[PDB]
Amino acid sequence: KLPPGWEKAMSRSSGRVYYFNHITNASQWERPSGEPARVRCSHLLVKHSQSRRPSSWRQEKITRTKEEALELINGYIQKIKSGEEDFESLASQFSDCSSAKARGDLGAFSRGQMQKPFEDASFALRTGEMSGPVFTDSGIHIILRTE
Ligand SMILES: Cc1noc(C)c1CO
Repeated sequence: KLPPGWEKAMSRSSGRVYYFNHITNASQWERPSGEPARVRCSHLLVKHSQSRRPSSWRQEKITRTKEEALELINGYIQKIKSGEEDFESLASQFSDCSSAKARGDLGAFSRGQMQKPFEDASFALRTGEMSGPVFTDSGIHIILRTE
């Protein structure tokens, strides 16, 4: 009925239908319409104390909980979607990845090279589309597919 990984859902506050992708954790009101060898993505990573390496250029010892990191991620998603902030601006300032200095850009990549939840979300995103929170051993990501 719908593109890969989409399902209908119902808003608990408005009762209106919306669409949720269980691979990207994206959600949207409008019905989704609709794979390449390679995709190009940017990301904003928020690490937590159970990240594989709980350190980054922002903090020598990263101590925030997983729950706290998800709250930060959710707040960045809100500001990106409202247009108060740009994805790139937030990634440059607050991503716990070395790619922050490149506005979050990771370049292009194939299947097999990235951690699996990140890879699957990246390839299920359409060009220009942004993920919801994506969980990996590194932490929690917001992913933007650019190509
Ligand atoms: C937008 C934006 N994203 O990253 C940087 C750096 C800028 C400019 O303020």
